[PDB]
Amino acid sequence: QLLVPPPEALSKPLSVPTRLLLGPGPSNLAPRVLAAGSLRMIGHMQKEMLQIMEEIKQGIQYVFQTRNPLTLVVSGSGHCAMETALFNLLEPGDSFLTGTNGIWGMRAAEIADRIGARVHQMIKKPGEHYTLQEVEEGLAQHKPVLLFLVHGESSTGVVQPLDGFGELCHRYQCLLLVDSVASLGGVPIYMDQQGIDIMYSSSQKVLNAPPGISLISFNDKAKYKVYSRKTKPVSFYTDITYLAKLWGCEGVIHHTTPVTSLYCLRESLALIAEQGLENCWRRHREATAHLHKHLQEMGLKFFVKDPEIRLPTITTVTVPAGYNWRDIVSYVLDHFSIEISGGLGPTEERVLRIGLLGYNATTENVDRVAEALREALQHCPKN
Amino acid sequence: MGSYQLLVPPPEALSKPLSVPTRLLLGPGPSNLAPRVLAAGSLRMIGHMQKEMLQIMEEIKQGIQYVFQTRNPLTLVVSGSGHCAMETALFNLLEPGDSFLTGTNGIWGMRAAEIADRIGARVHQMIKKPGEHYTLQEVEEGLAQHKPVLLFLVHGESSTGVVQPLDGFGELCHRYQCLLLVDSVASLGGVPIYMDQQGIDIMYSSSQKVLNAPPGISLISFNDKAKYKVYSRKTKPVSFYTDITYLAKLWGCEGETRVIHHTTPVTSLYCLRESLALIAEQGLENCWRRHREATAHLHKHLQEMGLKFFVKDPEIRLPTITTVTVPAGYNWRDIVSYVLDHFSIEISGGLGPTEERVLRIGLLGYNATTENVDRVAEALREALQHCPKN
Ligand SMILES: [Cl-]
Ligand SMILES: [Cl-]
Ligand SMILES: [Mg+2]
Repeated sequence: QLLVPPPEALSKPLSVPTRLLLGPGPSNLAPRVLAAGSLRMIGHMQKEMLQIMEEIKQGIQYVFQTRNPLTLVVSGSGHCAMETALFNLLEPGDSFLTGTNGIWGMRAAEIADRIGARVHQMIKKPGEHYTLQEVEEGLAQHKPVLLFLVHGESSTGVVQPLDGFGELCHRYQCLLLVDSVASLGGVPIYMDQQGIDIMYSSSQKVLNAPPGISLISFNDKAKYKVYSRKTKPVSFYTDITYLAKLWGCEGVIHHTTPVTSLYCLRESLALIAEQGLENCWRRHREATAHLHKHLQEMGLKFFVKDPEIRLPTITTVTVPAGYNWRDIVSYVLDHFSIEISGGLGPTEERVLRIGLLGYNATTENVDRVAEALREALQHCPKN
Repeated sequence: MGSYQLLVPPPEALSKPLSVPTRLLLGPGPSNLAPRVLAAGSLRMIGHMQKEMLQIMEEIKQGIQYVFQTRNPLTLVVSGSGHCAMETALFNLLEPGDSFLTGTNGIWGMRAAEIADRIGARVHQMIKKPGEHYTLQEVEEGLAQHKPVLLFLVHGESSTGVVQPLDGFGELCHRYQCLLLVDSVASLGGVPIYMDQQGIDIMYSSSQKVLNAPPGISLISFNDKAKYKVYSRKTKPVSFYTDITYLAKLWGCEGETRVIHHTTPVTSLYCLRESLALIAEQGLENCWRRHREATAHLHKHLQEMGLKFFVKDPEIRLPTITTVTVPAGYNWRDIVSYVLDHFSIEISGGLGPTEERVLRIGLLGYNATTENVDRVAEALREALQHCPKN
């Protein structure tokens, strides 16, 4: 007799319902990504896997708008690639500065504290962005080696302007690391042209691939910082000197990269390349304008008061006065099979979040969620 | 749409349809997938906090508890493939200055030693030649000498083709106030393991060896003694995202939930759930039997064609990954290429200390069959006939 018996719960067939995911992530998968999902396995070091890896690197270079050879995939979902960036870039005692205008800057600060950096934060209210003047004041005061700036603040629905920030940092002998998890593919970014030194994103937002892999790129200035270190990064597996070899970034090793995740990412990148970035950005702007018109018509208010900093991909809507937000979210799910979310970090209990991400950024999906919200407002209990 | 012109053009290579050839994967991993797991790869997405996902997470925990044979409530999934979960184990278990003991008999012990050095541990290694295992006497002498807080022991040494006996090691460690961490990445599902009954305090494995489950997630479990070491830390572990004191709350491992962001690789979980369902349906005993039978059959073929085992003692030969000494006069790359080119079968060379010294043949779950053994045996006999020899 075995200690632990076969779980009865596993004897039932796996079933996943069909829903429209209009929250902050994960997004619905595009047909090409769906098709990729049941492809057979091949060996990690085989000719065809090496070709798929090179095509993925080219695709990431295209979406990021970078020529950086140190551009690759790391395991992990959401914003966890910040750990890969920080573990490599920061040594104990290094001065680090964050744009803490939501949960992401705060999280970067927490990680940097854990590895022994001297952590400094420019704290702003949720719903605000950073000006060049504010960042220059932070650089002057703290003299950081690295600035962390969030492009798409998915906890607050904020899009951060990127022009001029990289060169401002360079004037202070500081590198610029950008988080574009919630913005990449939906908002204009030109990594090399904007002087961004390190950037990461995820597969599950605009890219419409399954969660679990992240995209990261380091320029040679950033690689120079890593090679100047007194000590090896705390993580062997996310050490850029190991990852670079694995991904053939220096003219290759043994490793277990996630094969099926690579097939899906390859297809997601192919779809963006075929549409072209300009069309992808226009499509998100167009979907968001239509959503913002419906929200205004329903009398719902925006959490972000300045229209110019509203993130096209994820909109923060102030919870309507008198309602329980959980009833609105549950009503939309039960009656329309649409997933929307509440808040995150500083916006917990304060907002609804609606995401219009890649394949889902259509005026048709906007009409579906607008209808669902209208019905929720007339039927959910009010005070 | 923005303030600059696009200067990196779309890659033309991405416009070609994505296809992959049909091959039999008999290397050290990944293995070919069972039809249910393949099918689970194309399932639709759902939200991370939704009722259906929470239920899948619950069934996965139960499934891991079953394959590990543990009642530990702190049993969950972490991101990362291969043996990466050793980082999650070591970042949580070791503080700067902690004495750490490793069974360095292949690449995995060397890897644990490196990671432990990176985090400021006082690292002590019991170095043995590739192809050997640790005796209870050897481990006791290491424990006595170094007084480690943690011993790292590799169950399935996939770089050398060695299976480590586990009976008595946990109990021995506890007499020296030491925790036992076991790596079962290459052995789980194919070799008998009884986590609680063998006194294993921490164990990890991954989903792409015997489990046949993409995309490459890790399974990990900590008992109460291991939890106590983690909560007694004077400093936070280096990773927030793999901090077990936060991940335990997320996964509902203590009754007191706090939805700290962390992660959920959804398609990953679907495939893992199905793989765990297949193993539970078949039963662990039958799974272990299938591996022994397939390996026995492979070993009989190898003996008959004159190939020599890298592991001298037959009882220490890992059923799931067999190491074969490269035969004298041949270029091992020619053998591996011949098997691929003429039979569409993937086998491998060595790893770490067995690089250039061995061939590796894996029989991992779904692929651990008689027909597959017969196929690789024919491919190997023909490679020995037709590859150039000195
Ligand atoms: Cl979907
Ligand atoms: Cl397959
Ligand atoms: Mg409309």
